[PDB]
Amino acid sequence: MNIFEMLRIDEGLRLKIYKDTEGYYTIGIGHLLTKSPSLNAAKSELDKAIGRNTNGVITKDEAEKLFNQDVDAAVRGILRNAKLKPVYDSLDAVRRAALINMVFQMGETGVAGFTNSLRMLQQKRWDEAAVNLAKSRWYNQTPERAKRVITTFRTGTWDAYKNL
Repeated sequence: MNIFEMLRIDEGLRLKIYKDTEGYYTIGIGHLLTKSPSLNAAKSELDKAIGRNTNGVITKDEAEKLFNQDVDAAVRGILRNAKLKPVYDSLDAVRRAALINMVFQMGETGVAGFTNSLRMLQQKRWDEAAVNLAKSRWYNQTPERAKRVITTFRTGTWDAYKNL
């Protein structure tokens, strides 16, 4: 298993504009288009994103190309971020995939706000950190995905996804 397969499991794949769990306009593999309520603003962002008149629909290939960029951007974001970089550097390869997953979902800023959890991860206090991460709107809003990510941090294995 790898970060790509992992995220593809967590976000799914949709070829037509859709609303995400928060109610925002998304397409492909969890690619947020706009926080705006206008389908029209969404379609416009979409065309800009893809470079063609999509009319709200894209191909598998287009979805994947957006996905590749988003993963790259997630990694680069962590590498550039002063709160995140040190945690990332401290982690083994599987747990690193777990932090990338959070960042892809909630953004750099968002994850950087989990101060206490970040410190615990850094110190390798797995159980403690799993308990702290669960005390969040994140866990409350998307408990199934949050549990898979948390398990990955707790165990350092891909067990939670081997199921799926």
